[PDB]
Amino acid sequence: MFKDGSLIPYLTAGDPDKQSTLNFLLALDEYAGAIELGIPFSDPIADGKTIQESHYRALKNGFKLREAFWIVKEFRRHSSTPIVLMTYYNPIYRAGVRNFLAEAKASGVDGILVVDLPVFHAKEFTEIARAAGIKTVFLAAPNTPDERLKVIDDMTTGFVYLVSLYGTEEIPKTAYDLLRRAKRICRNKVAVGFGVSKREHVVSLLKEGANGVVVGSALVKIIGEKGREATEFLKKKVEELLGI
Repeated sequence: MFKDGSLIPYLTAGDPDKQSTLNFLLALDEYAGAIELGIPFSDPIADGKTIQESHYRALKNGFKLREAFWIVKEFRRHSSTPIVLMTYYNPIYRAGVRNFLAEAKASGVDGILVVDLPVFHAKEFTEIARAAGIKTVFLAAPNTPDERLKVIDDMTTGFVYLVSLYGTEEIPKTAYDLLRRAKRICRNKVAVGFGVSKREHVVSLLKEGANGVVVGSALVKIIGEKGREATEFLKKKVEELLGI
């Protein structure tokens, strides 16, 4: 879904508020090959501590599911950068999958990543996304075996998202292994979310085959520190990571 060598910013919708998220996206768009917008959830047990806390902030501040579409829609008035909505299944499942994706497509979403999509629903789900014109993005962690990476790749229409809960401040060997195994199996492009925080991480991961590199923790951490005034620091952080 994105150019090779892309830096993909990740932000939690509504952290600290929807208008700020929009401000952050617009300020970072010029450096993004694509964007992951996360829907805050009460139990983000698959995320790192930094991102989990941003989910809590957004929910405390009063975030509401559809405020995510407002953010995407408004962003779309100024940009066409690919957008991937990241979310836990619960919210989607409870609101009605079919209506959610149609609405997602309507507001401008290009792809969707369901962090904990139940295998039992995978097939039907991908079929529903395709009919809605929404590309699928599947997640794989270091404990994901080759056999599954292949099954994941064949279902993927957007891009395979490789992650590492290990955190760092260096990218763990287990994370490099996942990337190395995935590039040997996936036909789809792969994006990596290994908790980058230093310019050499970006240079290193792209060099090892990552089609794209997500930057979430580093940006969210700044948002938890600066709140609504995080904007400028977000831009500096991204420039540091791009060597510019």
